[PDB]
Amino acid sequence: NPNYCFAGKTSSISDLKEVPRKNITLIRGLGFGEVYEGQVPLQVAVKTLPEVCSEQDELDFLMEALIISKFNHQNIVRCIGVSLQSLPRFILLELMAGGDLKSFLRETRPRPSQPSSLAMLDLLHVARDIACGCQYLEENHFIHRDIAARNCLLTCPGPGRVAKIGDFGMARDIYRGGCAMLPVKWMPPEAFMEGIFTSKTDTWSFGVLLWEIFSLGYMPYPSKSNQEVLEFVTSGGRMDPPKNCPGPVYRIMTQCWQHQPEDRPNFAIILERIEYCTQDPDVINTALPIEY
Ligand SMILES: C[C@H]1Oc2nc(cnc2N)-c2c(nc3ccc(C#N)cn23)CN(C)C(=O)c2ccc(F)cc21
Repeated sequence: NPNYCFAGKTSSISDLKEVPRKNITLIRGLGFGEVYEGQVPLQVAVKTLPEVCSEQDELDFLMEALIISKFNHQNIVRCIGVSLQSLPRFILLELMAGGDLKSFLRETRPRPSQPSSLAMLDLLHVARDIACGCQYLEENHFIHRDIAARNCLLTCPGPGRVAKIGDFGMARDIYRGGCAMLPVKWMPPEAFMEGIFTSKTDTWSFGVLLWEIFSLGYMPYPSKSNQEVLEFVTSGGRMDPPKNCPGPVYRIMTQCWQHQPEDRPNFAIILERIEYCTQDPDVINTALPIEY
């Protein structure tokens, strides 16, 4: 059985908390492999491994389980346990009732019917939450490689919501595919060119996430294909501010997208800047666009 190392500690499949299959009930589907809402009463999301899979899919599934179980931070989704001794195999995650962040932003956009559905402070709180998770990964020398709204989750739809990093599939793949599947629109120049990844890789991606958040869920680089973005970014091109985006917030984005990784902020600095934005009345009193 494959070993996993995080923060200098080794873990094995033996370390995963096996939950007896009889204690687990599926309730409804949520969305390779399926995801279900479930009960163990503790409410969970259940990732399943198709019984029709390759041995590599099996190892991938096991590794995903090891990776998430070894994290310990409030802004990374918890693993309640696994059910690997019955088929189909389950990974049991903290149930994030708010769903993924991208879908949330698109669905919760202010509208004439829901004029005050979201405010700048809601977005800054989401940004801070994920930056805190990223800081934890950084200080533990784990490179996420795919920081993007689709990979973040919310505890609940409502005001007290907390955002967390919820998917680690890219990092799992790299720990051990094709060009058309790479998250090019979230990657820095040295990443897709030399295949060099460092903590500053995640800083660049966080910048793109920030744009996703303040655009309220738009796809980055509107109207641009992957190759067009690659050439755009490699030549110094950067996204414009999202609609109504406060200058101080856009400025964090543009610092995250510095060409030289040494010139980009670490997450401690990003968190400090997000904090200062949240204090600034001119930032948080800015109205988000109302989509007609
Ligand atoms: C593996 C899956 O984990 C989870 N999904 C939801 C909630 N909690 C999870 N631990 C979750 C998702 N959508 C909804 C809708 C309603 C409710 C409730 N109640 C929960 N969810 C997102 N999703 C389908 C996903 O696969 C998805 C997308 C991104 C990600 F990072 C993780 C996940």
